[PDB]
Amino acid sequence: SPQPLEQIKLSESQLSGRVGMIEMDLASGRTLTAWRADERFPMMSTFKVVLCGAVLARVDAGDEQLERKIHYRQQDLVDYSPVSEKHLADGMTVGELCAAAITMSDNSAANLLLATVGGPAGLTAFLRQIGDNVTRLDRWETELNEALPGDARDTTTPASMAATLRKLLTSQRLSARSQRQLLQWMVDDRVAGPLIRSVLPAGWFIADKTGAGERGARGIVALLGPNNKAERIVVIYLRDTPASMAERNQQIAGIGAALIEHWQR
Ligand SMILES: OC[C@H]1O[C@H](O[C@H]2[C@H](O)[C@@H](O)[C@H](OCCCCCCC3CCCCC3)O[C@@H]2CO)[C@H](O)[C@@H](O)[C@@H]1O
Ligand SMILES: OC[C@H]1O[C@H](O[C@H]2[C@H](O)[C@@H](O)[C@H](OCCCCCCC3CCCCC3)O[C@@H]2CO)[C@H](O)[C@@H](O)[C@@H]1O
Ligand SMILES: *[B]([O])([O])[C]([C]N1[C]=C(C([O])=O)N=N1)[N]C(=O)[C]C1=[C][C]=[C]S1
Repeated sequence: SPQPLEQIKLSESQLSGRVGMIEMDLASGRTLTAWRADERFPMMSTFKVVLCGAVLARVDAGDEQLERKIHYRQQDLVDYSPVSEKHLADGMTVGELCAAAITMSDNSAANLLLATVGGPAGLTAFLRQIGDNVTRLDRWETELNEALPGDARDTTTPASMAATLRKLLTSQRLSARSQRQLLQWMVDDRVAGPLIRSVLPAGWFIADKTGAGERGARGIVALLGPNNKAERIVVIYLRDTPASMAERNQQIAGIGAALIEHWQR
């Protein structure tokens, strides 16, 4: 594989869309590779990690409990609710909701959680509280996936998202236990985690949250490193490409391959 930046460029050339990419050391925040890192991209379901960061902050403050059981109605459900559609009788705990939202990308779980933090506005306020002055959520699932050209709603930048994830996972804004919980939810991703592991060389750690939307929008926020360590945050977003889902996935993987082959930078 070519160097990371060369492969990123190739992926744009082949997709006819924009790619946005950060690679950042988790422990220090060193930026290693940056491409369109200050340009806006739809977050799609990647927002679910930030959402559960806000939830965990409420837990730490004593305003929320992961044990608390939430009951909801069938008319509350939106498209793609693999876990939440199964618990209409009995409800789900706040922690189960976060697990469903992160590990299965359950849309209704995310919306229920989003209400508890004050909606898109409340999550955006949380982002401002932790010093992210760029990322914004405006809409609920599933409208937030619309990815209209030129629309700043429901967007982040690769740099902002990487910084935000580092802040949530390592900065002690969250309690140790909450940091540990957020990481474990990413480790437990069932949408892409197992597939990613099956194509990674032995020894490479992965934790992730994926997203997909309209107009080609696709993305992943991930922790990756050799010796079975979460060494780096890697954020990759694609937008405005007409390519198949399969080819988008291949291109994201090709960027991954480039990182793996040229890791010591
Ligand atoms: O196996 C050996 C080969 O491994 C890589 O090839 C990669 C390629 O770079 C990537 O484009 C493709 O993607 C295949 C698609 C896999 C999709 C899984 C990852 C997705 C899942 C959903 C979220 C984003 C990531 O895999 C091949 C190997 O199989 C190297 O590029 C190549 O030089 C090397 O000789
Ligand atoms: O020398 C490095 C490695 O080169 C190859 O590994 C290939 C692997 O066979 C292929 O399956 C993968 O595809 C890439 C799969 C990447 C999935 C991770 C996706 C990223 C996306 C962004 C967030 C982090 C995860 O590339 C690597 C590197 O060429 C060899 O197969 C392997 O024996 C060797 O250790
Ligand atoms: B998310 O990206 O907001 C959500 C669910 N989803 C899909 C994936 C994936 O494929 O990796 N991860 N999480 N996306 C949707 O529900 C897609 C929709 C776009 C318009 C209506 S639904």
